[PDB]
Amino acid sequence: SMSVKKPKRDDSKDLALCSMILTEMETHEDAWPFLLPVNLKLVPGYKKVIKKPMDFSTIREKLSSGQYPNLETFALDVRLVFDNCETFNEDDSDIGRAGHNMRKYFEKKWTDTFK
Ligand SMILES: CNC(=O)c1scc2c1OCCO2
Repeated sequence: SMSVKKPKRDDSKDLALCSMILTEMETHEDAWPFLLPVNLKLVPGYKKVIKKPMDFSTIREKLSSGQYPNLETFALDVRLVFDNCETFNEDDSDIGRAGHNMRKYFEKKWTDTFK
């Protein structure tokens, strides 16, 4: 509360570390369904069903232009990519399995870097 704070955490490397995690995500061989925004003109139902589309290129653009105020907002956008994937794809599908793999890959890098 006012004048009552936990010891200050060094957050100066957070931007660089999220950038590194994102690069690792982008170069994973199962990243291909998440690299670019889903084409809303060529994929029927996607625009109506998925209220908040998200992809790795949009996260990269947001990160590089100072649009993430903190760690949690970056993590929420990464998780949104995989939550969207789960909403639109059967678990028993290549993209469905890609999403599960990429979420596990992210969460391990997230805990190891910041916990
Ligand atoms: C995360 N990606 C997806 O949910 C979907 S839905 C239809 C697609 C596609 O990604 C690749 C191309 O076509």
